[PDB]
Amino acid sequence: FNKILLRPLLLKQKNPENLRQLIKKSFHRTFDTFESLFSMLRNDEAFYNRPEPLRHPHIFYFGHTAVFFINKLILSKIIDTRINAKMESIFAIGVDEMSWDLNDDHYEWPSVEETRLYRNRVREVVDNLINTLPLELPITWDSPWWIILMGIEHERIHIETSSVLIRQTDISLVLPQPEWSKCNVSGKAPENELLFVPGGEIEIGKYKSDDYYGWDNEYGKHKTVIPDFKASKYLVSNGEFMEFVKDGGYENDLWWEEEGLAWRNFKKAKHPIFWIPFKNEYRYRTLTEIVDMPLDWPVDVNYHEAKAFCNWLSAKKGKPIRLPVEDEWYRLKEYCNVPDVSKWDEKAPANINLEHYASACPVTQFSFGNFYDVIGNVWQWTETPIYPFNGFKIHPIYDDFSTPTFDNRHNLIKGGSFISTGNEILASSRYAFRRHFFQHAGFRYVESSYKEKINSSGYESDTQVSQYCEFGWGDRYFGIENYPKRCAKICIEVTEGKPRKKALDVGCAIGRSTLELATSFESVTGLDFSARFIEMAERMRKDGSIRYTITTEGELVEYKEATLPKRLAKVVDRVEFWQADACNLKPIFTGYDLVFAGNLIDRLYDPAKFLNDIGKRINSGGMLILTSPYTWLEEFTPKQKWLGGFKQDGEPVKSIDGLKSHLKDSFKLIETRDIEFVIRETARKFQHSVAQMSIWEKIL
Amino acid sequence: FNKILLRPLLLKQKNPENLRQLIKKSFHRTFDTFESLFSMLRNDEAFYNRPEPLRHPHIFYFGHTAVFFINKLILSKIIDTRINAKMESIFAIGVDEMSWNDDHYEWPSVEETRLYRNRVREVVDNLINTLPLELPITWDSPWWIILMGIEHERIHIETSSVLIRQTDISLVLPQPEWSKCNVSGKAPENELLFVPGGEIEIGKYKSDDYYGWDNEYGKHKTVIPDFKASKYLVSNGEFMEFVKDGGYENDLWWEEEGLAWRNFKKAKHPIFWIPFKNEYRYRTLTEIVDMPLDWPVDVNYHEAKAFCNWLSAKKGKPIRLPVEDEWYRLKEYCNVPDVSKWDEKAPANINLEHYASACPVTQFSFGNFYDVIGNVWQWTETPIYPFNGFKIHPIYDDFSTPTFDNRHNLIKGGSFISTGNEILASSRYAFRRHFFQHAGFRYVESSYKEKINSSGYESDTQVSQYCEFGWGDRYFGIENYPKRCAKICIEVTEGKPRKKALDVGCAIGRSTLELATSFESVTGLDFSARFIEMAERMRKDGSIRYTITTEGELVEYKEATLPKRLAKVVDRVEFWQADACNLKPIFTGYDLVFAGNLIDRLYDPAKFLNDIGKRINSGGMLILTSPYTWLEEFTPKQKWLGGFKQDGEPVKSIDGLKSHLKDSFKLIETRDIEFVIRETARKFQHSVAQMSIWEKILE
Ligand SMILES: N[C@@H](Cc1c[nH]c[nH+]1)C(=O)O
Ligand SMILES: N[C@@H](Cc1c[nH]c[nH+]1)C(=O)O
Ligand SMILES: [Co+2]
Ligand SMILES: [Co+2]
Repeated sequence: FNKILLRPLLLKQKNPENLRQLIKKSFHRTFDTFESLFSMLRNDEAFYNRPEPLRHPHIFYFGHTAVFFINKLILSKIIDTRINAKMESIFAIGVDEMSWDLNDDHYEWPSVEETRLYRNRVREVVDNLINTLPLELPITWDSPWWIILMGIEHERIHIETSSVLIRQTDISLVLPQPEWSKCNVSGKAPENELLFVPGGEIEIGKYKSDDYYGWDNEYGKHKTVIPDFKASKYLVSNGEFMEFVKDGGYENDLWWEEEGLAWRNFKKAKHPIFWIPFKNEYRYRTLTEIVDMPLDWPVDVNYHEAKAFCNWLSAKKGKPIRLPVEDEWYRLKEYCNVPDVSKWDEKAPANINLEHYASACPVTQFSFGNFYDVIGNVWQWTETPIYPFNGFKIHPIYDDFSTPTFDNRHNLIKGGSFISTGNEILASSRYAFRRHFFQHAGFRYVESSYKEKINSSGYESDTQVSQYCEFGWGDRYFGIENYPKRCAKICIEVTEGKPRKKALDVGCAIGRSTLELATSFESVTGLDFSARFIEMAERMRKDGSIRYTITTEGELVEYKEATLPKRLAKVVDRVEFWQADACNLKPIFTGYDLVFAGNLIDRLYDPAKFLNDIGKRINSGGMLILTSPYTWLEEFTPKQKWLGGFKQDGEPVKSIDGLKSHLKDSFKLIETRDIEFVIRETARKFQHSVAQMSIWEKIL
Repeated sequence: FNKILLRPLLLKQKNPENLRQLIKKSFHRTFDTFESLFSMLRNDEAFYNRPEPLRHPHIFYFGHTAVFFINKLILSKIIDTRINAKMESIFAIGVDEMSWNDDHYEWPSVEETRLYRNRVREVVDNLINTLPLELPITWDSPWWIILMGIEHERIHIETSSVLIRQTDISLVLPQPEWSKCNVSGKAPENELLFVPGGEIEIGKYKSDDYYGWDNEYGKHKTVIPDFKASKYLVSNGEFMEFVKDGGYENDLWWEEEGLAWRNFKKAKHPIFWIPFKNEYRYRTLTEIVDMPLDWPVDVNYHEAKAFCNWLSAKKGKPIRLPVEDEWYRLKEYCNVPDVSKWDEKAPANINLEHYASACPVTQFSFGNFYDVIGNVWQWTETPIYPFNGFKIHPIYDDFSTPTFDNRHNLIKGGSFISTGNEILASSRYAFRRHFFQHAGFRYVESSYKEKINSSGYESDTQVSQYCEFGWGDRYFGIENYPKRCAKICIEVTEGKPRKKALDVGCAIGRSTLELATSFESVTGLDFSARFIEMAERMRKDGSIRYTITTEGELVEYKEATLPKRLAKVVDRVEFWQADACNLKPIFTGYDLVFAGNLIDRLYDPAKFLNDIGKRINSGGMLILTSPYTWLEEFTPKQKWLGGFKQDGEPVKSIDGLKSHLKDSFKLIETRDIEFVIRETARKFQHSVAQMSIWEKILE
């Protein structure tokens, strides 16, 4: 009962008032646990120590978890009065961004007693909210209870991450507390071995209507197939890692990847971060105690050290050994039939959720099938940088919880440690760290031929690429249907009963019309002057999805993911994208039954030359289709080379009349059509234009 | 005889096929007359003489009136086949801009041009026979283009006869078809006769009978007082006193424009006076004869104006040239009959129905006056201008708009050779003040000071867009934005004081004038001096004119006239240039301050919200609209009100407004308001502004 309340709450309870008391007790117990964590600091002066250079002092996180409640309840408009706006700014945002290179004090921290009194006032506000706020089932993302739970599961994250910081604090500044006792059993390190793990269909990703609270990075759908592989029986113990250290592992550059080698030489690292050099031997550092080395406990390493061990072990065993991917750990868990939190008894079946120890335990204590410590004890590093599943959607109250970590620099860790609580002990939760950062994290190694495919990280934010991604793959504005798609549908319309072997899409941009044309034309080529546009158009064709940000106001953005629909995914093999200047096309681009050029002719420096060159490249009786708003400007075209918008012989020359004039000898005008299109700039500013489509047929 | 066919055709005929034959005869007769004019050139070589340095040689206008038909029939898609595109470009456009192009280069041969005109004649003759005729004739009818080509040629019949009259006497040949008047005597003494004032109302309705150019349509009303006009036109003999008194030698009589022209041409005598020993001889179209002292004199405006200034000094009275309204008043007072009421012979020396020259000023009487119409054109002091309701014809959109430059003064009455549309009362012709025509002048005595507005059309891209934004049409069905915002301001101020209001970022002031309908005093402020000038111009003059882009350099001529309900509240409005971030302290004590689409265009919007609060009365309303397009082009990121993250949470713009306006204002409501800004005929900005309505704390 003392630590069982730290398990994540099942939210689909039969009674709403029974769920109220569970959330009330889940909040106070989490608040109590975090405040009890700092009782391991010797005195109030130790709150202002910075144990990890890449993080704040303890005092910041002491108030940060309470301030986080107020800032989210104010932003969600659940409450309207702040408790202390001064403190709520100073404890606002933590620090990531640690390239292992640095804040220099210059912070005026409140006193420890000041922060204690503030935290107590946050507790009554939330307690009053839990008492007075209506509870409507089921709990949705819009429900105010989601924000309260967000503060709870965020505080539980800081329970673990501050315990690492305490474990990194000078031993003279910490005080052992019986509420945070260590494991007292340790012995000989067992001999690890590689055991068989079967492959199969991996299917992870949380649906929107699943039961527990979850962060945004948990939701989506991800499927892949991994082969049969081998995983180590135990986590890598201190003793197993001791062989690597005694074989000059930190001295031999052959084992260290280029990033880890750079980190190792900067830190001048010679041994794991919680190994204390003692004469010719090594001692071990728990949260608040220095004890003799427990050789059968797991080792604590960042990614670089664990990877260096795997490269060293590969040379000894003569076999390719590496860290697992996230999918391989999920396969291992399912193969071992690890039970979810909802099926646990009075005690957790792993060293987890603070239900057994406030430190690691022997790697031989908790078994799961043929394996040990599949969950619990310490985190297990992976080689998969955290990434959003297909269907990922941010929560509006914390839109940047995970999206800044989608940078191919935060490697996923699985299993959870002895102190991982709440959301962290769910199977669907996904936590990641910079590959140099230290936690209660070790590693299990695998032997696998599986080569995981990593995609481009982050979201594209170049304003020009963002707009045209939205223009071809975004939503409809003012009820105007998709312009690249509508144009392509008209191309398919006016070519019924006509040849459809080859088609060319000049000015294809992000290639929506190109893929739409490929549904009826056997070979379609997309050309655009922008190498950036072609890169995104090819990425959508290969990967089947693109990610980008569109502006709402100023620097604020919305995160968008455009996924290729099933009907367009079939025809990706009929599409090619190339960078090309429409006024000097390579001779290889010829023999087309249809050439489409959308919003292009009024953007070319010599549109007459393009019309003269593209005619020689269309088959007899082929179709040339042009759309343009006729925005003639000296920015793109010299006035002498405009097709319209000027007076000659005292009569106005309209652009459509100039098009007949340049296409008189070789083309015939079928029809003209007016087509609206909308290009989004911000959430409130758009371009709304009426382009003219002109449909031409080649003279036989 | 057959000269009646040159009268303008009444288009509301009983039968459509009777109008066809009238137009058929009107075309051939006009085509015949223009070609008969150049028989007064002695040989083909004279076609390449340039009599007037500000115009082309005769050969150009010889083929121009035929090329005009083809170019208009091609542009209006009435025909699709050109006769000679090479010549249709050489004879395409004449030249104006003749302030005191195509030099001495190779023109087509005279025989080449003859054969071309003949092929043009059968194309038009074919069209007149085969085109369907639907009554009534409209601007969209193909018969309007044919009438346009006919009436354009009649203009060149008169203007080319001037050029012939300016041609060296050795290169012209008198023709019996163009005989002069042979009667002349002593000049009578002119006198000023009474002309009554009253209500002047001119302007052609769209559904009126005759063919007319664009500058004839619209409505113009004014009131002029009683005045006096000279009984006769100024004769050579009357003008001779001015010339013998050193008129061309005395600078006191010449206005600045005319003095500069006279020194440039070294003018010592009228243009058609030939100095012979100590006397002067006279030049008709093709003959040099003794001075007909009782014929009217041929002068430009500068010479006519200098005569009036000289006569003002002699008589001790303010004598000037009439304004166009005054000539129309003299015409109505003398009961001059319209062309539709004429008998077999015109009641004036006009329409080539009497002479190919001027005649004595004592010949044609109209009431107590002579030559109210006919004989020679009569100069005015009115630069030509479009009436309210002026609309161009798409086939010839620049026929008159380039003359709306305050430099082309109107001339009225017509001359002996004015034909067709020129002899209608509603027709309006104008020339640059230095230009020479068969034009004389009557003088007047009047204290009436005519008001002249700003000429031309505004073409600066920004001023055009915001003129269209405040005073143009609706696009995508979106209601006028400055007007809608002002109406909402009135809405949310019901039961509140309405003494003084301020419109910051007023642009062309549509919202400012709209606010004046319920606010006793409205002040409009804007950073752009160009905008404030146009806003004040709309307030004083009641109308503004600007061009909006269709494609490239092509434009659309727009006229925004102040509506009747806003003209009443004009006296309550002030327009001043001002920087909203550093306002002068005199702008204060407002019951409403409205700022449309401004805060995200200011360098320091927070400072503006702090300054403007001090200047609103207790319980007054502050209303802001903005799309929140925050950009470092206008505002440093540090001074944004929204669109940024702080303390790890997003700050939306409306929440930043509440934060800055917390101490002094209360948010009443917010509304989304769409607006459209036109860039071209096909490109627009379509945005959704948020209107935030704030009320100041009572204490
Ligand atoms: N991206 C942040 C999310 C976070 C905020 N607080 C705790 N965790 C991180 O990895 O640390
Ligand atoms: N604005 C021109 C109109 C015109 C063309 N041709 C004859 N007239 C002019 O006054 O001369
Ligand atoms: Co945090
Ligand atoms: Co002309």
